[PDB]
Amino acid sequence: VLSEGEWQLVLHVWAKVEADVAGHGQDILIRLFKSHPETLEKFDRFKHLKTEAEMKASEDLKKHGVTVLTALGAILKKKGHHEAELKPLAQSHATKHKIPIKYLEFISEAIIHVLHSRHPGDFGADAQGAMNKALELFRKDIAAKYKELGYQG
Ligand code: HEM
Repeated sequence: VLSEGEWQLVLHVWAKVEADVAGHGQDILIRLFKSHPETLEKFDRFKHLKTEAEMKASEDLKKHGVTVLTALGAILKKKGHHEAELKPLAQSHATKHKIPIKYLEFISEAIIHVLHSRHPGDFGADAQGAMNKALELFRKDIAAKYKELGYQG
């Protein structure tokens, strides 16, 4: 359970993201695919991209980054009261997209790195710890749905 002060730190940096959702979404997906190439393999849509320059040039990748970050932003702004938003995401990522919980840990690491790069003055250690807590809560709650459905592994 995050405290109110931890949520304020999370949402204060998140407000900075929403000024350039698409640029953040590109940096986060590119970092994810570079750091953990097994993740790229889950996207039939993107698995033709073989270089970072090709990734940065893909408008479809940029569109998907906005889809991802729009869904995460709506979850974060519920401050933990996010059951309605996670249900459908857990269900599609477990049963259709086949995304292991561990890859949600990987995209969480990429989100944190990109926020630190783009927003250092609003992403000191207190805010990094709070965002880590928020992303852990996201993963915890998605993992409980995966386990229900027979996908926690
Ligand atoms: C913060 C974490 C994430 C969020 C909020 C998120 C959100 C979404 C949303 C909103 C969609 C479209 C609606 C749906 O299918 O449910 C989607 C699609 C998808 N996601 Fe995620 N996602 C996340 C992490 C990941 C990760 C880590 C992977 C793979 C390693 C992944 C793989 C996919 C795939 C394969 C699709 C379908 C893309 C397509 O072919 O159109 N997602 N995601």
